[PDB]
Amino acid sequence: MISLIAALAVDRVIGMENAMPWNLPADLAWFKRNTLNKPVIMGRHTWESIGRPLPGRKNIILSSQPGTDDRVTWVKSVDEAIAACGDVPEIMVIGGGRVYEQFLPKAQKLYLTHIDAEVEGDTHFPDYEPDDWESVFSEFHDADAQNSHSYCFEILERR
Ligand SMILES: NC(=O)c1ccc[n+]([C@@H]2O[C@H](COP(=O)([O-])OP(=O)(O)OC[C@H]3O[C@@H](n4cnc5c(N)ncnc54)[C@H](OP(=O)(O)O)[C@@H]3O)[C@@H](O)[C@H]2O)c1
Ligand SMILES: Nc1nc(=O)c2nc(CNc3ccc(C(=O)N[C@@H](CCC(=O)O)C(=O)O)cc3)cnc2[nH]1
Ligand SMILES: [Mn+2]
Ligand SMILES: [Mn+2]
Ligand SMILES: [Mn+2]
Repeated sequence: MISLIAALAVDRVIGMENAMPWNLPADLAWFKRNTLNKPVIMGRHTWESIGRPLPGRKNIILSSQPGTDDRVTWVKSVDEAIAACGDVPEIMVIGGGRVYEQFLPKAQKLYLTHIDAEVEGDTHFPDYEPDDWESVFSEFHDADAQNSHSYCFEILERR
């Protein structure tokens, strides 16, 4: 099973200048809980944005060019990325925009954080078709002293 996990600001913005400009510790904690002990697939730009391997997860990087760091696994196609995960229950695709586009048709589950923040960005989450997806979990949180925007955790499963 393939799942996508992402945090979206208004208008599906996910990034600007290879960064995420907001800071929502509660959402990073949600990301860690839902990815720990699973393989994570990311594109090369997202690998450069994170800047280090994510501990406790098999890190698989898509790039058309040879890898430059043996602490992670480098693959050259979507099919190779999936195969490199082995026989696991759930593969987590962690972006970015181009990678989400390619895996969305293959995904059964979406873990989405909707952030009430207006962000100029240059990268968006794919338009998906709402009729294809059932919301099975949602949890709203107001802003607090640690998290400066309100946010909604949602899990959707392909119908
Ligand atoms: N809010 C969120 O949840 C979230 C999550 C993740 C990322 N982001 C943001 O998203 C932005 C990065 O997204 P992006 O769309 O620019 O880049 P990306 O999807 O992270 O990476 C694209 C790169 O991945 C490689 N790639 C993708 N598909 C491939 C394929 N089928 N075969 C081989 N290589 C492939 C290519 O690398 P080569 O050029 O080396 O071939 C391509 O240039 C950043 O702003 C980041 O902060 C946000
Ligand atoms: N919901 C969501 N939020 C995100 O921030 C997110 N980020 C990415 C890609 N970028 C990043 C950037 C940093 C870390 C990171 O530092 N993670 C630590 C945080 C642990 C914690 O804060 O409790 C980790 O171990 O996962 C992860 C992914 C992909 N999907 C996402 N999905
Ligand atoms: Mn092929
Ligand atoms: Mn197999
Ligand atoms: Mn806000």
